[PDB]
Amino acid sequence: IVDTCSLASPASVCRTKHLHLRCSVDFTRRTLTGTAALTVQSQEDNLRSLVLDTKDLTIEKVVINGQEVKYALGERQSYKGSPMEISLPIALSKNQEIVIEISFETSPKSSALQWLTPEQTSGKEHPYLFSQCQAIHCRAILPCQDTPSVKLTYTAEVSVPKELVALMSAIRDGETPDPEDPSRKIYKFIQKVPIPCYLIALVVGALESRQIGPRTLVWSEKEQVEKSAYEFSETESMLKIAEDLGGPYVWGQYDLLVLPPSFPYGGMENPCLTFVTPTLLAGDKSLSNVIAHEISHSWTGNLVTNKTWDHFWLNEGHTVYLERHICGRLFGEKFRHFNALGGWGELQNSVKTFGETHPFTKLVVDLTDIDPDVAYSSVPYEKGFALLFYLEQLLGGPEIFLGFLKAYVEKFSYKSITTDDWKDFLYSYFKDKVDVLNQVDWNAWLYSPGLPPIKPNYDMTLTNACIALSQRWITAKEDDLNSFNATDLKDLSSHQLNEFLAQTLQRAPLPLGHIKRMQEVYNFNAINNSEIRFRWLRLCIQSKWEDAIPLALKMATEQGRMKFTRPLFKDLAAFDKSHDQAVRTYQEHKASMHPVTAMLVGKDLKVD
Ligand SMILES: O=C(O)C1CCN(CCOc2ccc3[nH]ccc3c2)CC1
Ligand SMILES: [Yb+3]
Ligand SMILES: [Zn+2]
Repeated sequence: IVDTCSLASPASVCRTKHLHLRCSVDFTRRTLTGTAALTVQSQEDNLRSLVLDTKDLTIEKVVINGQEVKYALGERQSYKGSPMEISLPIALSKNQEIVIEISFETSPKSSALQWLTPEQTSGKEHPYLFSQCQAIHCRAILPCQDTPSVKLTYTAEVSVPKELVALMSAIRDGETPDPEDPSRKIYKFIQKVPIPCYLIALVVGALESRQIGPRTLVWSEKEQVEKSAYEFSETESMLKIAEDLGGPYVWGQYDLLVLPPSFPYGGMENPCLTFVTPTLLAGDKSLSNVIAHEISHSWTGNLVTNKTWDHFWLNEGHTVYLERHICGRLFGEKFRHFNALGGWGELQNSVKTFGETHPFTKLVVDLTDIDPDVAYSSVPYEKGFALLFYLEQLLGGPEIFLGFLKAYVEKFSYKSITTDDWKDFLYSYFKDKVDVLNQVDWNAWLYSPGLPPIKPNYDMTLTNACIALSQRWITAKEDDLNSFNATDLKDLSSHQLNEFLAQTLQRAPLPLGHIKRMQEVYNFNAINNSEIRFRWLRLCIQSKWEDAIPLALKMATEQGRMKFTRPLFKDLAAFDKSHDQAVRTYQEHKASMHPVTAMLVGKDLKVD
């Protein structure tokens, strides 16, 4: 089984066992410079060369056995970067290991990295750097077999200006002054658990920490520490539930890092150090499902890993399934059903947007010649979850299916697997229920586009009030608008308010007068909850409310979570009155945006 996103030698040829990274972070040049020493095991007899992924990397030299060796960089292959073939000085027998030390430098335009000026930070005095390797950006940091089919341990020494702090997806292993430069510090790191290289992460900035649990510190700039400690105070209780469901947490520490606003995702499950968007800081812990999600990846994703990106649903579907169980344990089974039903709504939205026959609406996708960043959507999350929730209901309930989940994590821990491996184990675990399993339309679920062939059963208790209010608004005529008022919202949680808006957004546009009334009576303009504000602004823009233009533009640009920034820009571009402003704002902000976000927004806008 071939990873069509990687140009490196496959796991069947050789396997990286370990990376020792020794580098220096240069904020003046916006480069990372150093050596990556790869311990590689031959899987073949008489192995004489091998190939590594690179992207925008400057290679100085490659050293084996203390001597320089021949290598060559192939022609760049778009988003895949350039393959690097290395000639081994002596042929290797099967299972023989050697160390290959590559001296390299990154480009300032590394798609893995965002370099922030002091003014793009909270403190305004120091610069800031962060990485994001998933799916295939590790190659834009260092030469590697950039495929999740290979797992390696790592150690790193990172030299940074002494007033700044380095963190990695690893256990902190001490700090010292840089022996070769008084103005610099070296931070050391150890990751003892084998990981796919997409989980390598690095932050450098003016970071402070606060403890919030027996194995959790929150890290951020000083201005955000207090708020973050409170927002994420459920972390330990969630880790406890996660361990009950998934087995031992094997990674030692579970720290959180709250990034600056340009961070492109809700979170990223970097082992030992989850990265999260500051757009989670609602002030009431209401967006903590994102933390439950990142915690869950400690089992589904980081222990059991997708062998190629075609099988990404394995990572995300199971993680959302565990995420919803954590939240269901904390807040009740009716709440789990409410979230599950909301997720089905998001799947409807994704399918409608792509088109019901689009290949990216397939559960298992074929990424040959497709940039994974372009293919990325809610489909693998929600169609994946829908499959598992359907299977749960078919096979006798949540207690039974959780038994399978834990056994699946156990079976495939430290490994990389395909959808077939998963299905084979499902059939093994439930061998006494194979007749029921054979009733599943596997070909439809796994390989067909569109909505799943069957929708699960959802408890409606919490959803009813949201649908009822949304329907009141949708069917209202002008002479009904007077009946609405602030008391409509009195018994709705923030989650229900969000769902009301999601329900209403699906029927957008509404009449402009309706939207004006909704602001008049509910004052959604005052809500800072990022999810609620996002849906409200989309509703306003799609319903042609000019007053909403500056609000939408401000939210699109003052944070950069792609979930929010991409649809806000797209809506603003689709609205005749804001179209020119949207394009102009993008052009102006482009240079200081995250490189992946810049790329996708440009594509969305048909710009450049
Ligand atoms: O799921 C999470 O925890 C979030 C969202 C997804 N994340 C980064 C997404 O990047 C990827 C990774 C893998 C992918 N396969 C296809 C598209 C694609 C995009 C990390 C944080
Ligand atoms: Yb009427
Ligand atoms: Zn995830």
